[PDB]
Amino acid sequence: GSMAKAAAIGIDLGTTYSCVGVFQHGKVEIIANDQGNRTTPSYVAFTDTERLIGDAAKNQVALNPQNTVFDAKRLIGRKFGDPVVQSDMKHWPFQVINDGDKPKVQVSYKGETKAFYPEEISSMVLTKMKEIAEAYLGYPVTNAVITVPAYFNDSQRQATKDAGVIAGLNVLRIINEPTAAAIAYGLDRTGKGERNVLIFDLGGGTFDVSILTIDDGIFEVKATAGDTHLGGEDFDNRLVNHFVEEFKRKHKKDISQNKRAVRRLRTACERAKRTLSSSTQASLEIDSLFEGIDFYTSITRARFEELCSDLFRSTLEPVEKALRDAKLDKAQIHDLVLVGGSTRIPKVQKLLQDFFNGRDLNKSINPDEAVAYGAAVQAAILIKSTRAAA
Ligand SMILES: Nc1ncnc2c1nc(Br)n2[C@@H]1O[C@H](CO)[C@@H](O)[C@H]1O
Ligand SMILES: [Mg+2]
Repeated sequence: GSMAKAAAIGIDLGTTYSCVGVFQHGKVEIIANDQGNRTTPSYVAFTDTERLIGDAAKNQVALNPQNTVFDAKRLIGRKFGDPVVQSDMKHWPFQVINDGDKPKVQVSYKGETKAFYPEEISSMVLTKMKEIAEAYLGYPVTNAVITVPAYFNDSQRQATKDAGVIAGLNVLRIINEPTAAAIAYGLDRTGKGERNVLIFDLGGGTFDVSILTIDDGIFEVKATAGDTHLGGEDFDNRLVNHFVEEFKRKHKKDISQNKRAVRRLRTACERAKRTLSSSTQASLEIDSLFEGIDFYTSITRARFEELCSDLFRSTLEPVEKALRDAKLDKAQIHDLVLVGGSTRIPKVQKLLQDFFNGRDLNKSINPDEAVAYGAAVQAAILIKSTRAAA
């Protein structure tokens, strides 16, 4: 009579990393890609012979900086003249050009100079997320829910839909990232009455705080606040500056002018930073870092916490601003939800918990996966077509 329907997917299309999930058998499965990664870099690289997307693109970025595109989400639905775009362009090694006051990324690809709209680069990331899901399900996927930041305007939301259509996806709905994180915890399924939820999202490059009110499963965004210049990369920069100084003291050598040595140092720092989230100390072991000198050292969690102390404390300023804008007191918040890999930092958790007088934080769903988790829950609800009984 009626053939079984393919599962719909939930995609968190992130600035730095993207994540895909599917709700099946009453639960969400976050789908690992072919390299065993549960998140995929939102990177696209172009060469004379190939277009590489995800881990393959991010792994060759060092020697191909001009033709490896990342951060397309910072350009999507914006005008070339927009002050945000103009400032961001100084930090990017790839070219951003002006086509009718719309930004386009220009690269060398398959023997030619090619320019792409931000939605086209995002469609390439969505194509990879769709293939990751089809590799797991074993059949073609058509339907998806895609998430966006709560502050995205109409043009930014329509360009995200356009990226989905280019990728061959039927976009069921564009939903806000803080709403998707709330849905992941079933915070819209608690019945009658108003609930105030604070979502604390600390990413690779930006920090966002959102206050939502939920009444009978209906979501209302009450306040948004954040810091565009606060993220995981700033903590990596503090460790980099620390070890450059340490090398200078120990071997009387300044490494800061050899890009490879700085890159190898930064790569090792980011991994030590992750180790320090579950360990009280971490080893740093780099062979022939500079002038054939082996750099074998360590860092305690206490020293790392001291190095980033001002940055961690500054996450509380947008929390207080969001609470003032929502016209609420901290005691009136019912649920605290953590989003982003940088929220695994014990000191970040301790500061926020202390601010809310020892309250529990919802962190049981991996914070780098919560948004895709909620998007997958919503995607399964949106494709239901039940006919009422008599
Ligand atoms: N366990 C973790 N402890 C500390 N930081 C982490 C962890 N896992 C992830 Br993922 N990160 C950081 O989150 C950001 C995501 O773009 C990057 O800066 C990652 O370094
Ligand atoms: Mg995110």
